[PDB]
Amino acid sequence: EVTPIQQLFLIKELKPGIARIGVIWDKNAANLQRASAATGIKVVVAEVASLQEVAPQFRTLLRDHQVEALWVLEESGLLGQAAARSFLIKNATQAGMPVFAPSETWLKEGACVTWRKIRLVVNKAVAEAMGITIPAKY
Repeated sequence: EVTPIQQLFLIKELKPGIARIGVIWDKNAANLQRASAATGIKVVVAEVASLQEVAPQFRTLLRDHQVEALWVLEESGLLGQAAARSFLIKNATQAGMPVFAPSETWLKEGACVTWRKIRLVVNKAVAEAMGITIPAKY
């Protein structure tokens, strides 16, 4: 597993000058401040407990917090549902925001970047449209 601080530092390298990122978090999953402080990227967490909360909570990340990307950390329950994943990817993409995701299943559906212990995995077509260049050293 790639830890959250390792993930956020990788996001910082892919999106230099990102200032605010939104996390959609499954309230019922098992188990960011040091990550946020170590990177200087504000992390806004919107928690969801069921599918019907995903749309309202996502739209609050955008309306109230002006986030520049979506970050999903795990998929053990609600965020493992196809409907939640498809909603988040489609609406983040419509809003012009890349999605940093926990597995490659997300990338096949249009998320931008995931990771594995650390190697990066990139949906090249999405990263290019989003203006994301993978560092040469990676």
